[PDB]
Amino acid sequence: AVIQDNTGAIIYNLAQQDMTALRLTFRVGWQVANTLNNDQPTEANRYPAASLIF
Amino acid sequence: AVIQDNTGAIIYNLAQQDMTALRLTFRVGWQVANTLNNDQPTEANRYPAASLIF
Repeated sequence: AVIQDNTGAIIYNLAQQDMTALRLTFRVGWQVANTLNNDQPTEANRYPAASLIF
Repeated sequence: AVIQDNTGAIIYNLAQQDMTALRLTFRVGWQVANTLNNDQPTEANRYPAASLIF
């Protein structure tokens, strides 16, 4: 492999420079389901949680 | 792999150009380890070899 920085210039070449590297990956996502309700129907004013702040 | 000129230009691409390469490596080092013999103790004046020059 070869590694590049954001300019597209090469910055390491694992084969020509006698280096090894490890690659990791993971796929996820999340959602909250704050459905319409008889208590507080105006959705902008509901949340299923609260916080303590200073 | 890819092979680079030291300026950062790609010279060869092994996969795209249907080429194979072989890499040889070796790791080594050496030391003279001259001993304190009973004669000529002054280390700066002592060496276990001599040369002919012109």
